[PDB]
Amino acid sequence: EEFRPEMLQGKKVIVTGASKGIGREMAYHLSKMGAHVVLTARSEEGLQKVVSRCLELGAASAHYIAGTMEDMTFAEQFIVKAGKLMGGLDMLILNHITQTSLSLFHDDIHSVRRVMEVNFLSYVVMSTAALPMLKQSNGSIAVISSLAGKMTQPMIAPYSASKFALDGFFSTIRTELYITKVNVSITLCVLGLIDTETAMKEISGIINAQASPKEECALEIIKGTALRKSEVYYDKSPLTPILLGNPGRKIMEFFSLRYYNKDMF
Amino acid sequence: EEFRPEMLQGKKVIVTGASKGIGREMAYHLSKMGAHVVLTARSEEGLQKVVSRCLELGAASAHYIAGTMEDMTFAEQFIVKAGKLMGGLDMLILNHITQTSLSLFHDDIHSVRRVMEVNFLSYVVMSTAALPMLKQSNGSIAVISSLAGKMTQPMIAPYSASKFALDGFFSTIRTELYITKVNVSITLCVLGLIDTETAMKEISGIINAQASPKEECALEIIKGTALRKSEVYYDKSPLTPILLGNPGRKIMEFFSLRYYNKDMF
Ligand SMILES: NC(=O)c1ccc[n+]([C@@H]2O[C@H](COP(=O)([O-])OP(=O)(O)OC[C@H]3O[C@@H](n4cnc5c(N)ncnc54)[C@H](OP(=O)(O)O)[C@@H]3O)[C@@H](O)[C@H]2O)c1
Ligand SMILES: NC(=O)c1ccc[n+]([C@@H]2O[C@H](COP(=O)([O-])OP(=O)(O)OC[C@H]3O[C@@H](n4cnc5c(N)ncnc54)[C@H](OP(=O)(O)O)[C@@H]3O)[C@@H](O)[C@H]2O)c1
Ligand SMILES: CC(C)(O)c1cccn2c(C3(c4ccc(Cl)cc4)CC3)nnc12
Ligand SMILES: CC(C)(O)c1cccn2c(C3(c4ccc(Cl)cc4)CC3)nnc12
Ligand SMILES: CC(C)(O)c1cccn2c(C3(c4ccc(Cl)cc4)CC3)nnc12
Ligand SMILES: CC(C)(O)c1cccn2c(C3(c4ccc(Cl)cc4)CC3)nnc12
Repeated sequence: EEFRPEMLQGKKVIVTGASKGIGREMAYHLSKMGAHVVLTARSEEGLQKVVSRCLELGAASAHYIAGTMEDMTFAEQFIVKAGKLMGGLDMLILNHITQTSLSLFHDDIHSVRRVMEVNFLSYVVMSTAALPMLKQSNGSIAVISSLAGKMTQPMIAPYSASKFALDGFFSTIRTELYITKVNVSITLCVLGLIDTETAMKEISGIINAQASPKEECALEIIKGTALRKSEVYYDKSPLTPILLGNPGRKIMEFFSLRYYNKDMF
Repeated sequence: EEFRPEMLQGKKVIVTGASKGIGREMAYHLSKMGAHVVLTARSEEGLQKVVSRCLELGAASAHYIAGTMEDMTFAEQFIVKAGKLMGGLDMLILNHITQTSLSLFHDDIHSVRRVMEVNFLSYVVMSTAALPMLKQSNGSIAVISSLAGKMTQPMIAPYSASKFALDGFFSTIRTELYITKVNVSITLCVLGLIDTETAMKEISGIINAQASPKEECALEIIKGTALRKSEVYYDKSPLTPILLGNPGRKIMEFFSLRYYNKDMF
């Protein structure tokens, strides 16, 4: 099956971490496709600015609810509100991350808790809150991850821990939805280094690799999620999906189901 | 190189979750090898019983400090105390897990938080607290994981999330120790189904797979950690380490270091 921008015309989409970077670009692409969009981040001003441009780009409707994903009550309330604002949900885009700087791990335990809370726990809170709505529309979740969520690199231990945690959790949920015959798709988006100002600022003088453009990245996520793919790899090397693909895991995953009591689902 | 039980004679070892299952078996094996051992779990009574048998089995010294790994201050204090009790640390065995039952994920954010806190955060708290001592003895950490920490299955989403998180974190730490020329080894132990009373009581009527013996399991962990292996796979099928090994990840991990400023380490 091939992608059509028509697939997102009139769809009700949530985009977290939408005030800058990849999130803002997804907001923009979704608007040009004519979707109903509800955006979130902490910066009320930044969200206001992107909602304006969204309406201008051709968004069916554009809403925002500012807040921190450090608060689990906020994370779940946000979904309920957004769902009411659009009268449903077709696609949930879990994209925000808490701030992290490249550092050889030393003793920041409070940073590690904040990373797990924002980058991991909030995503499970929101997916659980959005699932009844998504079950109705036969919807989709896009879980934004990284190469650091499939492999390891120095100076990003807490971050890598959170992206790995998302893979572990959402891959279990995906399998669970499939075996219970629930038509809700889960797309884990494995991203390489991207053009975002925050990313580029963070790596400066530490990492030398070339970054991919944020606009193309945002579109590849949307396309992949719309096409209901389990995984999307977006990175400069075409070797990355073959190297990180892990068909061995896929074989083990399929074969292991033979030991489960089918009555459980 | 090949393993000798002499390698653990007089070594100062910490074993978490040592009142039953694999932890108690590791305690026993370590005692028979003549090591100094400090054990922890919540049950003060259970720890007392295993310390008695440890002394009887031939332990150089055997101590215990009861408590919950839900408390991060306890987790950190425990390491400090245990290190003082033995006058050093040669091997840290992170094994405890919070209680989890096989269930298709519904909700229970509070359970997910507890799982991440106990199964993941406490391990990072303890490894950070033990690292100065381990740096001195050119020591080792054994991080106990599962097949569910390398691949996915139904009904164990929070648990799988925590084991995946450990891989993400500790693989970063391992690489960091190597590049900073610090001779501390990290052994991730990927375990299949083990015949613990707790494991067999959870999979009953749900899962039909054969379990491996806990005594052999405990010894394979100790052997692997002593031999300073990055990963130990212990499971009934000899296919498991080939299927879950992911050499592609290993290739990308090595090659990607070419982009880091070597001056950072
Ligand atoms: N850029 C890359 O090179 C790269 C590489 C691989 C993967 N990724 C993944 O791509 C996604 C987007 O990354 P990006 O580089 O575009 O990020 P970015 O420019 O820093 O944007 C992060 C977004 O999250 C929001 N946010 C930050 N803290 C928050 C909090 N406490 N609660 C709620 N929202 C919060 C930010 O807005 P506020 O500050 O206003 O709240 C912002 O809109 C992430 O999931 C990241 O893991 C990025
Ligand atoms: N058994 C298997 O089939 C299997 C398979 C794959 C991997 N594994 C891994 O193997 C390791 C050992 O598992 P097991 O089956 O031997 O477990 P087990 O029999 O349930 O023992 C868990 C241990 O952790 C302690 N513990 C529980 N809650 C705790 C808490 N809040 N704070 C501190 N300690 C706590 C328990 O004692 P208290 O209750 O007295 O605190 C007990 O000593 C785990 O890391 C597990 O992930 C096991
Ligand atoms: C995933 C990949 C390609 O391996 C990767 C490597 C290095 C940096 N990456 C980042 C940023 C980041 C992450 C974590 C922290 Cl602590 C700081 C900044 C720059 C945004 N996102 N992905 C990557
Ligand atoms: C790792 C492996 C082989 O895929 C696996 C499959 C199934 C059960 N496993 C378990 C137990 C467990 C785990 C999580 C919860 Cl919620 C409950 C009970 C039985 C102990 N440990 N590992 C496994
Ligand atoms: C059912 C359970 C416990 O969740 C499970 C998970 C993962 C592996 N399991 C296996 C083995 C296996 C299966 C298929 C292949 Cl191709 C290879 C090896 C190790 C024997 N048996 N049961 C399981
Ligand atoms: C340095 C950084 C950002 O952490 C990083 C992490 C992971 C992959 N990276 C790559 C690519 C690559 C490298 C080696 C091979 Cl064999 C294949 C593909 C994708 C181009 N370039 N930089 C990185």
